[PDB]
Amino acid sequence: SLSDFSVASRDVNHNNICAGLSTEWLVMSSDGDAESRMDHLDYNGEGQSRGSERHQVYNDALRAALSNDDEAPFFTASTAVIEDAGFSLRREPKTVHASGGSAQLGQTVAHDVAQSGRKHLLSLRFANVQGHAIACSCEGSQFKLFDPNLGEFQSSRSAAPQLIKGLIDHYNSLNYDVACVNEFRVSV
Repeated sequence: SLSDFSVASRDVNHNNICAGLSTEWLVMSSDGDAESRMDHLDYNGEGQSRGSERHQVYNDALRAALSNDDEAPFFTASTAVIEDAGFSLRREPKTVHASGGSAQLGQTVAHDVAQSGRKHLLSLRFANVQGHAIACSCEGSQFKLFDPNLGEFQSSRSAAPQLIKGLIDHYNSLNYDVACVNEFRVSV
């Protein structure tokens, strides 16, 4: 179950600033513990304001991309927010389609993100054209995943496929069909 992987439950996305919050989490994903990280990103925390500021960087880049008729405006915006945070894209953004069961999707994504040292900003493309950003960082055998709507989750690299499948099923159960997942592999 998804709750089995939960280490710090916290819905910190009431203000719809997911990309910004996810990037802020990436910046300090190794600081303190899961609980303190969620306290940082919570509404009365500095992280909520910093995340909002980062989300504005995302929005600014998106607005410019759309105005310039960019071929991939969302890829451009996501790249802008992670670069603003001091990261650089390590690979071309990868798109994993939901073709097949959620286990397959979870497995493919896990193979890409659950590798020691890798960090990612991920975008969930809800069939209803709506997007949602989350982030993850793999520290040795420890895989950490943060979803602004839910909080922080952790698993061994071995169980990452189960954790990701759980997240996908969570959204599908709420009628937010995850058509695909875009991966933004980053490094400092």
